[PDB]
Amino acid sequence: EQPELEARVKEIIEVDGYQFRDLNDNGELDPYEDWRLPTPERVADLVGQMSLVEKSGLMLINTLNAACDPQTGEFGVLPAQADNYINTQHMHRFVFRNVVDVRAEGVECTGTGTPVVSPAEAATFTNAVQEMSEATRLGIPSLFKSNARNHIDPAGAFSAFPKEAGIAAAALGEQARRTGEATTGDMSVVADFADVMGEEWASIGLRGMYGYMADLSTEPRWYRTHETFTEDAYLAAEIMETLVQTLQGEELTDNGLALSPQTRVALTLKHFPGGGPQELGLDPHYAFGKAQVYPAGRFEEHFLPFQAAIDAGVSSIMPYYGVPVDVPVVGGEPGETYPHTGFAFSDSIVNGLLRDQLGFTGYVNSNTGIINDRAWGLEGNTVPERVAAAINGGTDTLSGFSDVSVITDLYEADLISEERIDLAAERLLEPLFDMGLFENPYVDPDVATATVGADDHRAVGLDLQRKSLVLLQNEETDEGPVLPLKEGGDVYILGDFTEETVESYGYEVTNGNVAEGEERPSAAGSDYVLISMTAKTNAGDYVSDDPSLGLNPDHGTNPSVIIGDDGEPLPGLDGQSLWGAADVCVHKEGHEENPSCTDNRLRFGGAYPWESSILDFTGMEAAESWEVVPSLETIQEVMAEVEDPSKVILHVYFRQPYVLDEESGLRDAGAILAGFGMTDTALMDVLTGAYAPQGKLPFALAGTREAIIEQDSDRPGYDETEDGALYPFGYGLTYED
Ligand SMILES: O=C(O)[C@H]1O[C@@H](Oc2ccc([N+](=O)[O-])cc2)[C@H](O)[C@@H](O)[C@@H]1O
Ligand SMILES: [Zn+2]
Ligand SMILES: [Zn+2]
Ligand SMILES: [Zn+2]
Ligand SMILES: [Zn+2]
Ligand SMILES: [Zn+2]
Ligand SMILES: [Zn+2]
Ligand SMILES: [Zn+2]
Ligand SMILES: [Zn+2]
Ligand SMILES: [Zn+2]
Ligand SMILES: [Zn+2]
Ligand SMILES: [Zn+2]
Ligand SMILES: [Zn+2]
Repeated sequence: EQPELEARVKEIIEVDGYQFRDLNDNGELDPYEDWRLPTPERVADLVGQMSLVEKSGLMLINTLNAACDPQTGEFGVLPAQADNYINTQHMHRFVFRNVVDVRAEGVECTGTGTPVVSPAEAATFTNAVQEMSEATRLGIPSLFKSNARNHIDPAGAFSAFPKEAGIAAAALGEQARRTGEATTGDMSVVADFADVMGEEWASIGLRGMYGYMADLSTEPRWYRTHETFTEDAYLAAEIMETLVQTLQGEELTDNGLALSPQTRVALTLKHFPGGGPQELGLDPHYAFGKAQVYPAGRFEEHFLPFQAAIDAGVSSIMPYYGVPVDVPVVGGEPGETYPHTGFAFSDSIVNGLLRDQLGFTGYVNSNTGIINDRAWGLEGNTVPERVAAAINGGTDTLSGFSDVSVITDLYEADLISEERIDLAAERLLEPLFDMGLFENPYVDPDVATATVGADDHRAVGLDLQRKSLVLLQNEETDEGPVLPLKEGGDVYILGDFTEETVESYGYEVTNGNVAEGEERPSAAGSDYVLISMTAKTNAGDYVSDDPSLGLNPDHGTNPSVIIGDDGEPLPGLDGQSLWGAADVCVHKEGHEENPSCTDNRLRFGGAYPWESSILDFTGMEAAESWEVVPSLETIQEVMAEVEDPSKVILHVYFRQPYVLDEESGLRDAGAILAGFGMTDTALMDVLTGAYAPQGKLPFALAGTREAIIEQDSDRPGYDETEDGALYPFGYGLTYED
């Protein structure tokens, strides 16, 4: 019966033989402080007692990073904005964005450089924030959310696993290993990762996640494929179900939400109803990228993962910024289509589809920066108009919005009903009660130290690293198959490889990695060439209103067409405009003056929009916004210096479904592997034969740029193209002895 309580500001009070927290400091026990009652009564009693300002502060979630004290050397102190956020704007939801790791030696507190904090320091911080949260009138606790933290970047003190697609690769391979085919995967893998993730996240007081992504990799040109698990909706649905089950728990509430005091991380799945199918793979962070198009009519397939997660009881949902072009309303009259606005602002999507068609009973967390920079379809509207559109659309809380007064102003102008704010407040409080945060919101900082990156947890990560590796090609020489490596030999390395780790497996290693001026050693006479390569975008120079870039007619036009519901095409998106024209800094359609460029610098990722279909390595070499690392020119020199290319072994990281074009020569390598982020002991363990490769492609790889241009952004695979797939979904070799 009696749950554990902790209180740093308020007092505890003995009642009816049990203990309770006196969170309103009134000396008697309110129903909302009475953990014996079911959540609906505590919420109802709590909302009853809340100011108009208290209820609307819940509808904000913003960054609240740990700071350091430059005079004391202490890390994990509140920043300056904490006071204004918790006391003035009455916020209880934050995004924690610091890296968690051991700081190198000599690293002292600077100022305002979002510091790296240790596990104990991070928990110190979130405890401090809860202490200030408890200091409010009603002592409502806070929830922190964060983007993912347990994936290698080709980190911190969080246990390192491969990237999302790498986890699916491991799950497909483990199914194949034990059954024979790779369809929906073996979720024992997924559960193991999520279990390590849960304990580590909860141990530092981080109980929410902006994620995981339920999006599908159906458009290889979408830069966000790097955070996608698969292109297969049905595999996606099983991973989502498993993530929710492991991270949130399997006890649902009467309301159908997987929420309990043992819920370690409540998920806010994203990006509803599916960020994947982007026209030309252009991303709707950017004005040119507003469109989501569905040539194969797969809109329903893309939200299957969300239905799986909703049915398992996901806590929260983030709609995307995209605009669903010409998409039949689900469960609606023939001919009816969803509004040509960003999902976050379309009531038919956040209330129609999500809640009435799909049955979701939780809250809706907007994506970040919609009201000011990305209210697609509301380019003309004002900010209060945009806020009201989202809230009345069904969004309950706004990420990156920090002026509570605007919400209150809209209520006092009857632009938002009080029932609606009450309805938000209800949905936002429900998880906090169920997750036990009204009983104890604190954590032990010593225990984060023993938890984040514990040896056993990193063991699970290394296990998944080795099972994520996909072996795509393995020439059979006259001396046998290229992989596994024979013992000993001269090995040439190119690309990010730690020489000592390769060397410790018994090879004498030449390093082809040199500074830009220095003379690269030749590769001739090597027994093995280990190349580790990838492709990266370098588009920081993009500017929407530069006649050399965004408004350069020599860069083509934006074939994307979104006809607004005012009967008009949206600016820059009529089908014959310059790439930079969709940006507000060109069309100016805002109620503002001399507006700034949203798209400048392409800070979030992605190539120049006119280069987004260049996924073949030879093109990427020659492109302006693409860089092959290491240079394809260096690789080709190296693959020649060894006169048999069967001695070459390519570890490729497929950040996006890159295309090994036949002209590049990379298919001449003796073995090709797809890695999804792994340490070099993991990679060398597999290469030298200590473990055999078992992962399977969680997405298909094409062998022609042409197939990239023809494929259907909403459709998996390349089976509908003239050239087809180089490697299908679910492919992967092993060794056989
Ligand atoms: O963290 C946030 O507040 C949210 O930011 C939003 O925009 C970004 C997208 C990509 C990157 N990036 O790749 O750098 C940075 C920001 C995302 O749509 C959302 O998924 C995320 O949860
Ligand atoms: Zn009583
Ligand atoms: Zn009380
Ligand atoms: Zn409050
Ligand atoms: Zn199922
Ligand atoms: Zn787009
Ligand atoms: Zn009134
Ligand atoms: Zn443990
Ligand atoms: Zn030696
Ligand atoms: Zn020209
Ligand atoms: Zn150019
Ligand atoms: Zn496709
Ligand atoms: Zn052809």
